[PDB]
Amino acid sequence: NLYFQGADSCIQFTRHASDVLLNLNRLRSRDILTDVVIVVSREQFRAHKTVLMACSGLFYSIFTDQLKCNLSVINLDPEINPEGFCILLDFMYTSRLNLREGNIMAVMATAMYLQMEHVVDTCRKFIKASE
Amino acid sequence: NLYFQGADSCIQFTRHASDVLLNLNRLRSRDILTDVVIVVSREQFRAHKTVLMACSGLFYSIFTDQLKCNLSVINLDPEINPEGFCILLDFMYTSRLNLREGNIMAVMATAMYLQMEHVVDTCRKFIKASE
Ligand SMILES: C[C@H]1C[C@@H](O)CN(c2ncc(Cl)c(Nc3ccc4c(c3)c3c(c(=O)n4C)OCC(F)(F)[C@H](C4CC4)N3)n2)C1
Ligand SMILES: C[C@H]1C[C@@H](O)CN(c2ncc(Cl)c(Nc3ccc4c(c3)c3c(c(=O)n4C)OCC(F)(F)[C@H](C4CC4)N3)n2)C1
Ligand SMILES: [Cl-]
Ligand SMILES: [Cl-]
Repeated sequence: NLYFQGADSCIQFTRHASDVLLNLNRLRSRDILTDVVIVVSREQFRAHKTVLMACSGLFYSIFTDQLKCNLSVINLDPEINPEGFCILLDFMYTSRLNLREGNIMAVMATAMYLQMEHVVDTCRKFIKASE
Repeated sequence: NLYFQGADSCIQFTRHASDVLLNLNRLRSRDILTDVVIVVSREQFRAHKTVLMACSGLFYSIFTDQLKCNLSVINLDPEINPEGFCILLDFMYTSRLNLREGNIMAVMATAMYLQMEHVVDTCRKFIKASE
């Protein structure tokens, strides 16, 4: 082996990062050490600010702001689709994007708003493949 | 590609977990949203509780405790070697363990205390290879 010699001196553990991400998603499911509620229209999503910042240019800008870093509730634009945000929040914590014909437009618009560039590029490529 | 078809329905992003871990280590280096000081003898190490819990059976037990989850300072056993803790803290945030002849005993004892089982097993195998 579960480890290898890295390019540098250190031994590297193959599944470390994905196992850490799995444990962070386990904490999220159990509502452990969650420190923010993201409100999208009617819905509320509990999460860890550090995970949101690590996965979004918008959350990175918000939580690096001296004033907003201390907020426990963040309201997103009411035009953001809650299902699209939920798919992207799941992706942040798992590396898996449940992209489908019925949700791809909402996922793309939400990823543009959240500043998740590679997800936007992937959504554009899948849309382009159908036209 | 930077994505593939996963075993399940979802598309999976190959470098997502290690890129998230890199961003969490960037936040740690800049002291952004760190919420705990770990004290080992004289030294102090700032970190994110969620990362410590995701990487240690001891931190998982401490921060799931209703009383200790709210502590901003955690003092480890004064017999814990600060350098060994520093190597393991770096490993938690990077997946890379800087294991060497001069630090392997301290890294192993610290990983046993912190409940990082695979790191203990790896330390034992490297020690066994020299005898
Ligand atoms: C000096 C500072 C200056 C800062 O613009 C950058 N850096 C940075 N440092 C720390 C953090 Cl927490 C951070 N967050 C951050 C910022 C922008 C991001 C993504 C993440 C982000 C993005 C994305 O498109 N953008 C634009 O894609 C969505 C994603 F989930 F796949 C990724 C995850 C895999 C890592 N995260 N970005 C370095
Ligand atoms: C129902 C709950 C019941 C709980 O014992 C388990 N689970 C669990 N859920 C959430 C978390 Cl945050 C968690 N943390 C946790 C607990 C124990 C651990 C490691 C991590 C841990 C360990 C380790 O040996 N142990 C014993 O190795 C050190 C490491 F950095 F490589 C890993 C990192 C790669 C993931 N983390 N463990 C599930
Ligand atoms: Cl708000
Ligand atoms: Cl203490």
